[PDB]
Amino acid sequence: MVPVRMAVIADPETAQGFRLAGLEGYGASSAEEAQSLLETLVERGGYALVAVDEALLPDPERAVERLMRGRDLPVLLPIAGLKEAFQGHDVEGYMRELVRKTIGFDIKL
Amino acid sequence: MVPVRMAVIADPETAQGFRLAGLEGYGASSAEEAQSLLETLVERGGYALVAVDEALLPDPERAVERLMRGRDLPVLLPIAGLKEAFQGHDVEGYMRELVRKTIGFDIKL
Amino acid sequence: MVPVRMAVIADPETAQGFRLAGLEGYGASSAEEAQSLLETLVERGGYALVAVDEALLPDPERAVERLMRGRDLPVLLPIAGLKEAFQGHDVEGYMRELVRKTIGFDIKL
Amino acid sequence: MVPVRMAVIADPETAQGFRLAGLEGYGASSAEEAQSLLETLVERGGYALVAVDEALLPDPERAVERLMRGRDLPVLLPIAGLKEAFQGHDVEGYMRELVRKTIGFDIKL
Amino acid sequence: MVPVRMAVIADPETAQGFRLAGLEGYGASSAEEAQSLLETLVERGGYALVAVDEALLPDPERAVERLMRGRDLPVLLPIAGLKEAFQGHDVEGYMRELVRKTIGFDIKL
Amino acid sequence: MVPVRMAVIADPETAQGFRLAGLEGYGASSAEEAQSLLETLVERGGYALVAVDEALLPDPERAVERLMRGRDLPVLLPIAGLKEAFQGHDVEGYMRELVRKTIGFDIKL
Ligand SMILES: [Ca+2]
Ligand SMILES: [Ca+2]
Ligand SMILES: [Ca+2]
Ligand SMILES: [Ca+2]
Repeated sequence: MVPVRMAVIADPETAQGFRLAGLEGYGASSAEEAQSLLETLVERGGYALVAVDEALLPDPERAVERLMRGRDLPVLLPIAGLKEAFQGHDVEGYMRELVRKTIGFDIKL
Repeated sequence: MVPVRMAVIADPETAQGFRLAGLEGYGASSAEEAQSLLETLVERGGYALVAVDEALLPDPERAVERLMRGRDLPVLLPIAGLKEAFQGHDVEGYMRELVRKTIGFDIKL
Repeated sequence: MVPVRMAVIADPETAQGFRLAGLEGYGASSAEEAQSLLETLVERGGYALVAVDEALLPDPERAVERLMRGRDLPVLLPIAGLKEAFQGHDVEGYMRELVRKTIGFDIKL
Repeated sequence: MVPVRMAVIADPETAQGFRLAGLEGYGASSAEEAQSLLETLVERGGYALVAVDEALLPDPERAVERLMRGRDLPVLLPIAGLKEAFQGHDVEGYMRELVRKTIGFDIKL
Repeated sequence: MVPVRMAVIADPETAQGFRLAGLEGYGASSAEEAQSLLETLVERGGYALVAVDEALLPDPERAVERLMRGRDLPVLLPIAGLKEAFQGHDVEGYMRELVRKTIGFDIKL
Repeated sequence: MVPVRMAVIADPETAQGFRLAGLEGYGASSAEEAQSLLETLVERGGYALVAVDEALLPDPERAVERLMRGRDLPVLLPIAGLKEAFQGHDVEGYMRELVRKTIGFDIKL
């Protein structure tokens, strides 16, 4: 059974009070500015709950939408006939070309 | 100049061929296996690119939408009086009741 | 005693409840996402039991078998007369050639 | 692009010879010691190819089938109404008891 | 003072049940498979006792006998006059030629 | 194709000279210091080869026999009726009693 871990986002004064009382408080002074803090926490995904002063989280739904979309992803390339990289003998080569011809990259392998 | 790391998702025999060639090949026998491989690769972190047999990724956009999304989220909680939680002299107790009052679920702090 | 580690896979809001309560819940919205979850999980060897919402696991037998079949395997090459590789002065090259005769894939040793 | 690694499973003396020659040889004196080495190599994870002295491999289809079944089972327990672990505030109690009804087993959480 | 580490080897269903109870159960279905399991545990090192279903250990003296003949060893080469290697300036080359003079093998150092 | 690892066990100053020339020298001043070092190298696991000064190796077949046939074993306990440990209600303690029962030793589990 696991530690439940909770973050609190409030105004910087208030967050310092939270800190001094033994809780995990984070200062934010505007909303957008809170939202970025949230991605960072759902990032470092210790937390079961983030309590946010409501003036700093007026649209809970929209904030959710945005964190999810800050995930840096690799490029994904679908390919027809991967099998045919074994037809010859520079497989690495064949993929370097394959990719280069698809996305225009001399992807730096 | 950072290293470009590429992974390859193909049918299991094809994935074996890539690995024998010194490429990072991973085998999957279906769409949903491919997607779970994507999450593992994302979770791990250093891939600029995943190349996927397109019978296993017919829809890079859908797949991307699940990587950004998949996330289990924290209960995100906008709270109307965090500042009042310094009025008493047990902040930890006040906050525990504030969650319980609110979302019904008692939280384990 | 050694702990017993359990995971619970459920509807996304019930999963958050499990987290708040100190258990190790995971949200999933369909049967797919749920086996995609399983996959991701079952390679993280720690869990002894997995409790899954009946709705997201209409067949606990077949879900097993999918997961068994998901393991990436080295190519297994039985060889007669492995020892012959020491008749000459080139075991690496002997082996690379043996692999190629046998499996067609020219391994990069 | 990565190190291409092969292991060789042979009789102890032969395995010593391969290790002298720069290859990763493991010695086995029975089929089961080889099957155990296969599983260990696989669970370690870095091998594209495993060569095995045929005299050590009674049935290579079977040996794969065992590696596929060798992921080593987290008991799986489909459950009707997980939601209602929030009727009363002992989510854990409920779980250990439910599990005990279902699986006929106590569990140590 | 430090708790005695014990493993249990039993048929897979039972082995699963010992795990749910917090104990270290490992599943096997034959005398040979089980001896393999003894050897992996023995090599792996931390156990003071292994309790084995007798159906899986019908000959436990022969079992000991074997555990202690599965250890992979280096080739052990006694040499006269190892010093004399310091008289002519290519110690590594001297040693290469030595080993080859004694066992036939050109070693890759 | 991997680097071949060799060690050299010789008198302390000869071993220092092996190190100054880039080889893996280990000093021993007695037969029993030499046998310790072999055990330590065997136990690390890499070495294709261990060259030992003959003066430190009174009996090489004894040396090998001690390597195989000497490391400290797990007591090995065949048991009748392990299944019967669940059909109590306290497996952990039913097991404490059953091993004491047998060997005589209230072992520290
Ligand atoms: Ca981003
Ligand atoms: Ca989820
Ligand atoms: Ca796979
Ligand atoms: Ca061995």
